[PDB]
Amino acid sequence: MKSALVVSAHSADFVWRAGGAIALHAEQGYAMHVVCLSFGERGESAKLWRKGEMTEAKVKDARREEAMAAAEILGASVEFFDIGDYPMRADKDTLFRLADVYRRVQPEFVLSHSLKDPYNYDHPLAMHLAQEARIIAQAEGYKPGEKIVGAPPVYAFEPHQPEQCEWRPDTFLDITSVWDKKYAAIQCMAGQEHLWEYYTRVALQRGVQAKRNVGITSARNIVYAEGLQSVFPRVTENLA
Amino acid sequence: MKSALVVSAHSADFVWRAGGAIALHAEQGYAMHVVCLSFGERGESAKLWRKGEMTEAKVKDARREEAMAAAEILGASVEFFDIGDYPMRADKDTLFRLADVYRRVQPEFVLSHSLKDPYNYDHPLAMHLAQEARIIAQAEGYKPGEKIVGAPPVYAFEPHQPEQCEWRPDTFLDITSVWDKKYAAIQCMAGQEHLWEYYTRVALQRGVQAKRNVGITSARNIVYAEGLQSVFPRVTENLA
Amino acid sequence: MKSALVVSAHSADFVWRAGGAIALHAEQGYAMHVVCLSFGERGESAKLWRKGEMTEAKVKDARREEAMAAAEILGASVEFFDIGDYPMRADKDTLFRLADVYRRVQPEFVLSHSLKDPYNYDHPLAMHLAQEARIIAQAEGYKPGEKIVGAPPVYAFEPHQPEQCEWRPDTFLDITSVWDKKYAAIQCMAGQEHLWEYYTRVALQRGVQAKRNVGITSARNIVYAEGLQSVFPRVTENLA
Amino acid sequence: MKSALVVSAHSADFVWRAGGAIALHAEQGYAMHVVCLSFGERGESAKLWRKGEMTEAKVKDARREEAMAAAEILGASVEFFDIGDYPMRADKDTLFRLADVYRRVQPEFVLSHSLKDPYNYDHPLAMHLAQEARIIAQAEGYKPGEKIVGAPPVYAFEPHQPEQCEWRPDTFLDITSVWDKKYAAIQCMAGQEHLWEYYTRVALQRGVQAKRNVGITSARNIVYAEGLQSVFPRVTENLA
Amino acid sequence: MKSALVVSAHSADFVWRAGGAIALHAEQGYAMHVVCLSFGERGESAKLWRKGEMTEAKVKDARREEAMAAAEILGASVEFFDIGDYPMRADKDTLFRLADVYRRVQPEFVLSHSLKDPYNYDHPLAMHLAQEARIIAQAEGYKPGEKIVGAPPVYAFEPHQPEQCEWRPDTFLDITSVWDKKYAAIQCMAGQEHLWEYYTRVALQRGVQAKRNVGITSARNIVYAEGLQSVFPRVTENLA
Amino acid sequence: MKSALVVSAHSADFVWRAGGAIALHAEQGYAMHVVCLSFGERGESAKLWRKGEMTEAKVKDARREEAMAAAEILGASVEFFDIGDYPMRADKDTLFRLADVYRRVQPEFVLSHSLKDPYNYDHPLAMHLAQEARIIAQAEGYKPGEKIVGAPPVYAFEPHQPEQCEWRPDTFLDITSVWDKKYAAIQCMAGQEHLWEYYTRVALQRGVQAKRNVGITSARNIVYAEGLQSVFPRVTENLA
Ligand SMILES: [Zn+2]
Ligand SMILES: [Zn+2]
Ligand SMILES: [Zn+2]
Ligand SMILES: [Zn+2]
Ligand SMILES: [Zn+2]
Ligand SMILES: [Zn+2]
Repeated sequence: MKSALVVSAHSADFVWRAGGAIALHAEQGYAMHVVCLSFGERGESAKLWRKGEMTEAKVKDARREEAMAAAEILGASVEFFDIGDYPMRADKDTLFRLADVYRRVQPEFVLSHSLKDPYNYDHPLAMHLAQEARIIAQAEGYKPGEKIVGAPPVYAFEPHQPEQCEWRPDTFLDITSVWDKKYAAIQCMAGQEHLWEYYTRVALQRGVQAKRNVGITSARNIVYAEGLQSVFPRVTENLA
Repeated sequence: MKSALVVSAHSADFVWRAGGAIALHAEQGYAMHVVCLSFGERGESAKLWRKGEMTEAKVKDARREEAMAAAEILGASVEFFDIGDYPMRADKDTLFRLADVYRRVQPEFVLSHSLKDPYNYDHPLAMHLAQEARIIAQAEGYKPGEKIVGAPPVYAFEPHQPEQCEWRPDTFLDITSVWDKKYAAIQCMAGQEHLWEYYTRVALQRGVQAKRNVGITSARNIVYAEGLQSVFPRVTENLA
Repeated sequence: MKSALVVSAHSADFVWRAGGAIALHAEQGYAMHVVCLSFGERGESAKLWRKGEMTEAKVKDARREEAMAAAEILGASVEFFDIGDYPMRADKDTLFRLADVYRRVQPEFVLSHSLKDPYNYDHPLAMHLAQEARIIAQAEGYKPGEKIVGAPPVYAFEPHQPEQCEWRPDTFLDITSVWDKKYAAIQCMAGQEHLWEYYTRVALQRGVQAKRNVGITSARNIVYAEGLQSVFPRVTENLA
Repeated sequence: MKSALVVSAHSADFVWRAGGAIALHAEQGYAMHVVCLSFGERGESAKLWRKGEMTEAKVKDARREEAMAAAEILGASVEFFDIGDYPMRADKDTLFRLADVYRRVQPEFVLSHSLKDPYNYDHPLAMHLAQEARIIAQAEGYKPGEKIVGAPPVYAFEPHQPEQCEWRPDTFLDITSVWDKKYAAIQCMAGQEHLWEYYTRVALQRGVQAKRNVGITSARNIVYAEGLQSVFPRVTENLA
Repeated sequence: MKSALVVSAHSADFVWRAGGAIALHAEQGYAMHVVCLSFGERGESAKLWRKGEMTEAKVKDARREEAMAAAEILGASVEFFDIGDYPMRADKDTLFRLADVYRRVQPEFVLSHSLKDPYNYDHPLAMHLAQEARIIAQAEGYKPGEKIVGAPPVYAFEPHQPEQCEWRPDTFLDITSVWDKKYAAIQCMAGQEHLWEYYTRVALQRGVQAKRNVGITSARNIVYAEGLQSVFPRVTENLA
Repeated sequence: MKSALVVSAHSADFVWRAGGAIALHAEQGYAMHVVCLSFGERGESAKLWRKGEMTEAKVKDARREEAMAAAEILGASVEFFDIGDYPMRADKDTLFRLADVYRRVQPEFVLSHSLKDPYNYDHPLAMHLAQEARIIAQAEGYKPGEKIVGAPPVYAFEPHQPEQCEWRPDTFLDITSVWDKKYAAIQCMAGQEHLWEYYTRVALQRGVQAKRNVGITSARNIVYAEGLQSVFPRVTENLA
């Protein structure tokens, strides 16, 4: 089956930043798989920590259930490496774990975080894991005999503060046809209504910009979009 | 009819740098049109100037005939603004001339030079003309009532010294199926065999790199490629 | 009196991009002055051109009245160089005209466009005029005997597509206290409701980002902000 | 009390690069705290190693006494993590140590090294520690119940070879009023007279440049300055 | 004796990327030394892994023999750290191992990989090791009493995809006089004829570009060149 | 004879920024030629404008005499295009004038201003003239029959605020042996003692940095240096 991979540093990230891309490609017949490296239990769970008698285990449970609910709505499978956030740290074993996901999923493309992020050190680490694991999975000397990975395009989805991250979308994905799914997944992020609104505005802004880049008087109905920054040059037979 | 536009600073440039793209899209049913802003009569015609009793008029004639022969082979139409090279200079009238080409051709995409070039000031000027004329042609206040231009992608094709020009190909066009046409067009560039060889090596190098970026063990037969740098973000519904 | 200057390529630009900054500093006792180099009569007036029997003179009249109405609401004075858009072109005389505005206004700071803009060549030209005129006005050899200009900070306000323009806000101006004025000025931009909504979303997005950069749990009520990119290093006695 | 933090890779760095900023803010009522991650015992102590029978313990003692003397003169407190230089290496525990300093000091701003430095790998590591520890200290899941850190601005002070480090000062701090203190602290750096002279020239050069950026004919008496590069966008209500 | 150092991530890299530089300086009386950090046994040995009953030990043996044969042809000595590729990882001990090579060889210059490489994470690690070990070897506190290293220039030799690596050659080394040696060394890379051809084309392309940068009508016979990117500013008494 | 060229936007610039390079190469047997495009009569002559009854003609006379005196001391010839400063503007004729200087001088290298300068628009214009005129002079179609120019290296000498200009010295010229000449030339810049001191400090700072880049314990006596940024890749047979 056609497949693709999302590598999310914290469990909520794939929902804010990749929900549209996931739902859209699922409807195109893709087996979308999400790896959440951590749950954002320490640094992306303020509401929970403000309740009494909170624990990391309790936070992880709440985050896990939200992610599974969102994944179901979007049409993706999801797994949890649970390696911890703030700080997130990985070793060779994390890397090989992720390379094995690549070997199993054989994704056509990969979505992860920007390589710079002055607001969150965990985010670029996730993308570095995603990229290096991809290359390990290409090596005929890694678990010899296994089917190797090819060269799936890798993209950074939109960070919270794109210019501060030196991130530029060179690719707009029109997610207008699946906005309802992305927003329903967004609503699984309990207690984070301000972010619901923020990422709604993001999709609308990128929607207008995407429309501008196909011609402002075009009849195409581009209302919601996700911006992506490509890691690799694309290969094509047509320049339109 | 489907159409596209190449803006060449000097008459030979579209052959070295865009021959593949022209021949490839022509076979896809595109009316490919080339504008040569000048003939490279002063700065790209050393062999001719080394003959006796040479004149700019004589050089232009030789360059014009070569370009027309190459265009015929590639399957493009070509016109000559004849505004002079070394130095190439343009005014509002040049700009409007080019905007009118846009309005007539209604291209789906545009190819021109890199925006930096420490070896040739004429080259970025050509691309600035191409880009600004494109925007003029978008304006409903420019020749009101005429059909406006949309937002065709613009690409810089490969300069002679790409790294010195700070140029990076983010797009590889597989021109393997039309290499014979590009090379036959190249052979119209009389007396420039060293450049024939140089741009053959360029296509082979980009071919290997393009192949690497689809997976080195892929069965795709990518032997010759042209590298392009995109000016604008592309809009799509699929990330593969 | 304390004063400051906005240099707008087209008459509507200072409203979308600087309305907050204008209204905010006016309330601080600044004589805010706006120069509109053109009216955007050819490239920023599509609605008007779609009416019958439209002329540039008629478009300019409509644009002029809108700008004057917006300026009144924001608390700024405004003048119109009327040098034409799409393409906007300037000569030494335009430059000296603007240098004379500097000499008269003696602004404490200047707002204008980003220095790159792949969607609009007029915009960077406006900022280059603003910057060079500022330097001319510094010269004791320019109209000797006149009081020279000092070194007012210069900022680029937010372009429509900030990342494509390689623009990063290094400064957020909290305009929460004057949002009603900016929005009322925005409503003077007749027939452009989609842009009303776009720049409302911009202010809300920058508002959230500005809040993030003072501490997400801070009691400061930062709801609407404008992002600016500084041209020059600032000089201070305190780093908080 | 108002407070601020300096993170110095080696014990002498805060004296050369931040002495002015420390003395200046101390006089403004700031409790200035300095963390020296190491003493520069192996790579910034050549004079000592040229004496006979030298040891790292002896070097550290000499460096510690100098730093304490300088801190006293500048009006700062100082602590020593003693994690070793050339190479400096940190782990999660170093990170948490520093996050605890943040939680205790609650600094209004942070000064540390440039993020690139081809002459000293320890320097960017110090700044990465400073930045990541700051973010850990923001997390309500890190030592839950403790008062979290907000968003204090972070600045890179001037490296020895600023252009090679790709460092640009976007902020000049006028330290004219405390130059005598900075220079007295500098003189605690025993045997390093060439560096005394170098960083005197640095302050004078930045002084002239800062003066240029407030207007060369301004009456402001800016003689000595420190240049800083900001990590985050600042938030303000005034653009002068 | 005059000496210089090449730090190669995988055993084959110094042959493709530095063979010319090695052979050329050897003929100038340099003791050229190569450190191969790994053999590229897992990620640069596909042909071998496609044979039956292959092992990492067997791959390393084959790679070692090739490297020794190439080194002999080029006129260099070579040693093998054998720390493993895909992923290559280093610790303080690797670093000190390399610093000791510096102390022993006292190289006049160093060649290693580009600092970015989206196709191979091992490559920048090698260059970071090379650079940091160089600085450790400068420290009078590292193995006190030993002769320290000065400031040998460091260069990144050409990566497979230079623009994707953001690599620009600021230095061309004319290797025309030793091309036969480089190519004979290249032929030791058994079964990799496509790469023989690729790096032949690279040398020819850089040859043409180097010739262009000394004057296209110069009598200098520059046919084969290697491109290098310098890490540090060079110091000279002549600007020709 | 060996020769080289300096293109100075204003008459004083070659003294502050290139005096060392001029004196040093003159002693190596170079015929050093300086073109001053203007006298800096309007924007670099404040002291004169503060006297009574000043005129541009009077300022130009004073500037001309200073430049001629400095040139004599440094060992260069100098000519004055007198095209005006603040604003400096050039046309095709200026360009051809400069190309003719190239054809006559046949320089081995060229020194001019940085390509960015937010403090002075005239400076980059001078460098653009220098670069484009160089290329015109290469063209066998420009004044056919004349001896063409080859590919002399072009360098930007140090601007007043290097980091704000995004300028990095990749080349340090040791001018220790001619500092007395540069300083004597500097003293011809009547009434500008603050700049005498500034550019003395610049040379001392670059001197220390150049020394650092040959090894801090080297016996080389590098006290005064000029920093240069190269436009083109250099071609060499040795990497030390
Ligand atoms: Zn996250
Ligand atoms: Zn050309
Ligand atoms: Zn506009
Ligand atoms: Zn240090
Ligand atoms: Zn390798
Ligand atoms: Zn000047």
